[PDB]
Amino acid sequence: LHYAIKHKITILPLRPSNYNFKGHLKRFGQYYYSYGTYVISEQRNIITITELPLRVPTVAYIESIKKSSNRMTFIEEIID
DNA sequence: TATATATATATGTGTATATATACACACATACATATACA
Repeated sequence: LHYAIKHKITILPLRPSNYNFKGHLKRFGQYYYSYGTYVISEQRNIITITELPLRVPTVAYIESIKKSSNRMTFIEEIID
């Protein structure tokens, strides 16, 4: 690590903090992405969202999904 | 001109809340302006 400080290279990893976060993180190319968790059931046409991505407010997400009429043509009722 | 309304203001010490602007940038939503056509 002293050699790496002298010559500006990396040895030890440095990952993002997933503490208190129940989705999952993936490194694609030059950036990380954060993923939330759904749960599907075709017997009732229900998807159950159980996790949002990092630092996403809940009511802002729900009001953002209601303004896209491209998505409103496929869903009927949304309950928190 | 008279007897009679019903709404209206201001004082101190209290109880509750509202709203405009700057600054950067990744991201989302709305056309619309053409360009092959058709």
